[PDB]
Amino acid sequence: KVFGRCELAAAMKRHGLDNYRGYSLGNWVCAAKFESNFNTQATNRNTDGSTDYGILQINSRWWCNDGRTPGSRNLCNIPCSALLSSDITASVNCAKKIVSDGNGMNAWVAWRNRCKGTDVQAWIRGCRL
Ligand SMILES: CC(=O)N[C@@H]1[C@@H](O)[C@H](O)[C@@H](CO)O[C@@H]1O
Ligand SMILES: [Cl-]
Ligand SMILES: [Cl-]
Ligand SMILES: [Cl-]
Ligand SMILES: [Cl-]
Ligand SMILES: [Cl-]
Ligand code: NA
Repeated sequence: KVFGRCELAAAMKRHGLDNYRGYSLGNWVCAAKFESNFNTQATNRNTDGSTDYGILQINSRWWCNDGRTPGSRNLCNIPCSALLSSDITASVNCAKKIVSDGNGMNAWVAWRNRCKGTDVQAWIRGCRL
């Protein structure tokens, strides 16, 4: 499923991401846009042989099981396929664990490079939240 911007801001808000660990909603929407283009079906293979899955490109090295990343962890206790669902619950719950893990939203390369220190409120401007 490819979300509209405001559609994803609202879903993310429903699911408890707004100001989660002090990260305003625009931070999450911005990170989704540059990680996945708001496409829940996005998959990308990494040089280390891990894969990034879903709307927030969560990595099979640490966070989910895809049965093809030797010596990896599954710290969100889910099949990586769970993160490709049109329902973002699984992605959001895993994201909450990731942003709680010490480094905050810097775990998302696209967030660090494209959203951090920007006017991220512009990503929720004019949305019914
Ligand atoms: C939270 C999370 O798993 N982030 C991943 C990161 O590990 C990976 O290096 C990057 C590749 O572009 O995609 C995502 O940002
Ligand atoms: Cl957009
Ligand atoms: Cl594996
Ligand atoms: Cl949803
Ligand atoms: Cl933080
Ligand atoms: Cl915001
Ligand atoms: Na894994």
